Amino acid sequence: QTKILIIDGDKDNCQKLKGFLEEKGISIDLAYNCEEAIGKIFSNKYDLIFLEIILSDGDGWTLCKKIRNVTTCPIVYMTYINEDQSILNALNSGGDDYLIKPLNLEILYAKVKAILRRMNS
Repeated sequence: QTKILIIDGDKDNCQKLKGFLEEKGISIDLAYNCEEAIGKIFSNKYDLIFLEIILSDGDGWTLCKKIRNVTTCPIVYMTYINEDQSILNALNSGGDDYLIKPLNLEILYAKVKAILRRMNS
């Protein structure tokens, strides 16, 4: 069973995001900040990780680099920040894709499927 981790301080997003992917057969873990995230990372293996840029205890660029010290699992940023410099940074820190909020759950799940497809097939 696919397992995805969502790292966001916005619990409303975490909740909608969880419920929706949970409906697609995916088991979902949450994390409201870096610290909480590293724990989940040390404790589980994920197929995909959604990561916000701004967190109450650090940023997504740094956390990305840190996650890569443990896993090369696909990482997808979620954020209202839509600027070229932020994206080039997210992608170079070990990131794969970068989605803009408010998230379009449909295109999201298409990406999710495209990524696992590649990952498995």
